[PDB]
Amino acid sequence: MRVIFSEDHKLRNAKTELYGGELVPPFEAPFRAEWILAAVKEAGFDDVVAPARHGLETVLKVHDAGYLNFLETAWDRWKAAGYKGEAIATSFPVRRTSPRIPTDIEGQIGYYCNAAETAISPGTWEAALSSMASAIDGADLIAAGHKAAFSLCRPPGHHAGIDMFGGYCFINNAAVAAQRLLDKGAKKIAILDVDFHHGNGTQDIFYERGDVFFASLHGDPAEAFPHFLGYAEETGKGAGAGTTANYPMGRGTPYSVWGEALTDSLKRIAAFGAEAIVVSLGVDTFEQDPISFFKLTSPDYITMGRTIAASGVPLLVVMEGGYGVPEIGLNVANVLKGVAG
Amino acid sequence: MRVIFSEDHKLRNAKTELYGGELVPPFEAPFRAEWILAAVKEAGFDDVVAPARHGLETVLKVHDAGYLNFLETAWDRWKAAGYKGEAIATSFPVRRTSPRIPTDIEGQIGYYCNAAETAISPGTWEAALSSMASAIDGADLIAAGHKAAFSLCRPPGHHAGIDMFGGYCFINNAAVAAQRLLDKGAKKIAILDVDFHHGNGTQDIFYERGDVFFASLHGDPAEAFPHFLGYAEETGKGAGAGTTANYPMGRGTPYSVWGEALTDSLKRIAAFGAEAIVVSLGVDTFEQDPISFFKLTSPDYITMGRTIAASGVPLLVVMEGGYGVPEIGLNVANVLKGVAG
Ligand SMILES: NCCCCC(=O)NO
Ligand SMILES: NCCCCC(=O)NO
Ligand SMILES: [K+]
Ligand SMILES: [K+]
Ligand SMILES: [K+]
Ligand SMILES: [K+]
Ligand SMILES: [Zn+2]
Ligand SMILES: [Zn+2]
Ligand SMILES: [Zn+2]
Ligand SMILES: [Zn+2]
Repeated sequence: MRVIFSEDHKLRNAKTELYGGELVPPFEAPFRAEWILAAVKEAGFDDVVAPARHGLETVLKVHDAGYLNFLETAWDRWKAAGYKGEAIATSFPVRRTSPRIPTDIEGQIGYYCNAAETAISPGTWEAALSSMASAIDGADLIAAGHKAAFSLCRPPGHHAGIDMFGGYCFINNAAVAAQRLLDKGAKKIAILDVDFHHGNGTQDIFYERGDVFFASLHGDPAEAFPHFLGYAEETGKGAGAGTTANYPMGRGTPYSVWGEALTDSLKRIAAFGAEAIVVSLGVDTFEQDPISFFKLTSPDYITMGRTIAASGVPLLVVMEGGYGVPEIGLNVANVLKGVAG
Repeated sequence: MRVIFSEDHKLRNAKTELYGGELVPPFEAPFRAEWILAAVKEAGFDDVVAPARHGLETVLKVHDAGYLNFLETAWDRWKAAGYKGEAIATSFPVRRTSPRIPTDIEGQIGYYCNAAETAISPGTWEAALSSMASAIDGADLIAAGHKAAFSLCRPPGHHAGIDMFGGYCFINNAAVAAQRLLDKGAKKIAILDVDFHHGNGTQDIFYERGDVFFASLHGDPAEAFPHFLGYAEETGKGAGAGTTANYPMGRGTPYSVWGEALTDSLKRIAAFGAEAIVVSLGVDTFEQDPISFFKLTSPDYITMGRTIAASGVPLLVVMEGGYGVPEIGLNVANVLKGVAG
């Protein structure tokens, strides 16, 4: 299977992340992509290509235009306003607020943000566009008839909602890939989000849509980021009724339990009739992940990839989270071994 | 007039504030109260007394109980979770989120916060209770027949909403004072918020209530914190119809313009029939205020106090913001000179 990867991910190299009341170097840092790329190559997936560049046609169908316009100029405006740090929102449109959009950079960064633990830095927009391009080229391979491809996206995407960035994400790469598949002629697509965290951004984008089924397995939002979406009761609204499926799980969840949710999610996706599945793959479900509470082992990733591919429909694997340890690469490569085996 | 002031304000002495993407020493620091107290005494207001302690009976009528319970243990839980910095929210319940309340400290601090530029630190709850006590004792003096009193509140209150902290505020002291006056027998009370920033917390508390008229003069939310409330169109809802009056004003506003909004606000309060006015006094309207964009001069504060007191109804002056320079004291003292003259 082809691996689509842009060196322009490195343009996202933020200095700071607000974590535990301190500004620390980000968990979502360039070395992640280096370690994942090296491991997938070591496992024999060495057909690595850069994405073609893409404009905004596809992404404008999943993200709000004002939001994208905001991301394009956010850094420039923040710097011009005289602030000394990276661009980090402080004020947020929470309960019982006005729906109006502010005009200044301070107000707009809050309006367009769901989490203050993500700073906008120079190069962030350009990196996010490169990561989107990797997802689009992957989707194009699936549309062209390939049964598997891997888009090594960085920055990740699944916390970016219709008009909000956060959770280290700016453009929802998996949403863009699903949209691309629809634009290329699919009528029904699924996104299966196996990252430890709920894909709240992805859920938001498709919550009222019946063309994309969204399934997520994740740490219970009562106890895990993103905190404010991902409950089992959220099954969709309007045209989206019945096509969101959340599987929240608790501390210490091992594969024997997690895999039962996987089985169920795949049953739901099959009943929906997905023509392809975009897999939002984070390996932060690993027992050693520094910010997560699941207990998957490295061999479980092979089982996971095999089970998802046994759906018998084409897969685009899109990189999301997974932090800290060298095994992030092994774990991603193991998913691909399960898909390809 | 009596000045009510607790030395327990100094229990709030946070080390950090998120400002311009950096963690900096807070603007809302203990030395503010020292500057203000010294200046009011110098101006002849030396009848300074500590508040009696108070329990939660009054405050439970304006703040949510879960919110108060959260503030009571937030620091302890944050520290127990192993975080190294002060307690700062990152994730927020923004557009299209679940209304559910998380269980862990990370989720709950976001649930109960409207702004990440306010850290919870050891002593914050205790300090907030002392500040509320100063407001309650001030209200009791007005209820007993005094025509003026000054509650030297710190921390300030007006950004604390029904169930949210932020903007350096935790308990809405002015709201508690207005509630106290109703509990002591008033039927109609007004809160007049002359701090540079919109009193979004106060507005939230009384937005659907018709017993308290809320008027605020402030920097336009399109361009000023708190950004997401304070537009002129917000006039109240349900029982609160017609009893919120916002006067947003732009960059550089001087007293010649600001005073016209003051006149109009007092006409509205008089037509409502307030039996007393709780003045949320911030002197961050000053031309040298480091975080604000109005251009009031020190003599303007005398005019302001005299104009508000010409309503002919009793005033409780409750301290809010005003930063950076020792002249915050002169400016507060000048409002009191205008009231007492
Ligand atoms: N601050 C929490 C960010 C979580 C990032 C992540 O891995 N999302 O999948
Ligand atoms: N981060 C802006 C906080 C300003 C708070 C304030 O002074 N309110 O009156
Ligand atoms: K997930
Ligand atoms: K859907
Ligand atoms: K105000
Ligand atoms: K009201
Ligand atoms: Zn092929
Ligand atoms: Zn994750
Ligand atoms: Zn008296
Ligand atoms: Zn203020």
